[PDB]
Amino acid sequence: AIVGVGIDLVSIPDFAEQVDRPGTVFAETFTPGERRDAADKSSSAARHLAARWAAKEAVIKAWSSSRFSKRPALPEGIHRDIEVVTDMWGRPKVRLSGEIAKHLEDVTIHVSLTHEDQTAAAVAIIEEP
Amino acid sequence: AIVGVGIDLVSIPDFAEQVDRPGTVFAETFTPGERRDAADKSSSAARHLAARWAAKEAVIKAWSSSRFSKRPALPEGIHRDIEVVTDMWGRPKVRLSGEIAKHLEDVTIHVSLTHEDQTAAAVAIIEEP
Amino acid sequence: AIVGVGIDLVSIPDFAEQVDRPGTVFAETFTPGERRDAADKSSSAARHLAARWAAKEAVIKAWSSSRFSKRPALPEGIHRDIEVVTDMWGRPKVRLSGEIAKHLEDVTIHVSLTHEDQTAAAVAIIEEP
Repeated sequence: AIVGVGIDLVSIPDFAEQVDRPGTVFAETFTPGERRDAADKSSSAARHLAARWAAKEAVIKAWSSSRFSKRPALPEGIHRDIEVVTDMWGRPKVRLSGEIAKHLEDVTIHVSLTHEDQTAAAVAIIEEP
Repeated sequence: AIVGVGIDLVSIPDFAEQVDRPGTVFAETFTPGERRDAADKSSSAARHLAARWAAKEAVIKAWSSSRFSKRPALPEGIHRDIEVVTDMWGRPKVRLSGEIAKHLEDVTIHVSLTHEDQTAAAVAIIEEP
Repeated sequence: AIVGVGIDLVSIPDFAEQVDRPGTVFAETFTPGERRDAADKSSSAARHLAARWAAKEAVIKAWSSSRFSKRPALPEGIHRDIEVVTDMWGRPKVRLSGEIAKHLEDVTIHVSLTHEDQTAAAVAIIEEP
């Protein structure tokens, strides 16, 4: 059945203002070059990276809502252990590593992302047989 | 399987303008003090109450889309019988009462909420084994 | 289990600017009269048609994410074969035809739509026993 659900809305202008400020979470998510590019709120980079961020946040929220989260505070490494990339067609793919990959070996994570104008959004559904 | 699905988008400024106007639905949802606070569109209260409203609306829409809804018009008491609160971590919890609680005793309601800038959103999925 | 998931966000002003430009996809979706009406971004027609579009796009994205999509590029006819209408209560209904109807005879498509201010959104979940 369904294990967790998450939805996330991201302001593309707010994201652009934050994404290239030094810090481990964003450095663990995007490259310095990606972050420089996305700091321009009018850019394709800003729009597309904002949707990837929305997707990652939606997955983490779905995980935080699930039985797999034992404490209110997110576990160390979760932003390294959960990544959402897009193929050359814009379609999202979830990649897990570390402890998250270990614990979620037997669940599926569905994700969809979207954006328009100044807003990006994503939904994630974690599910098991 | 899935029983119903709902998504809701809420304008935080529009919400702030409506939330403190006298009426049973909002009075059944939030306290007078909460509604006064949220009438200021720039306030944290407005943003957070708007997301709770989006969540409640998303649950009601999921319910209205389901076999549990017998008529087009919502049943008396549904805004009293369905509430969405957040714990001190911002995580949503669904509380049912009245006839709704009775009829939905054997289904699960998943909900997620989010907000940024002038927009709040939520998704709800009702599901049964 | 879940077969595919899609979320779509639509700018109502951008939609209004595009919807009445001649082209097969929109002509296969809405009538000339509907499209003329919706070209006025301030109109009820624009808001409601934008949400129907968001819903159709969300279904197509859920389909594109599923095993039913064999190639990256959408198949011929998919915009004719997938339609989302609303009843007189604003509630969405999915209608399939052509090859899509044939291949999806044994799956369910859940859809929800919403709008406020300048934004419409929808989510779709395809599911099978």
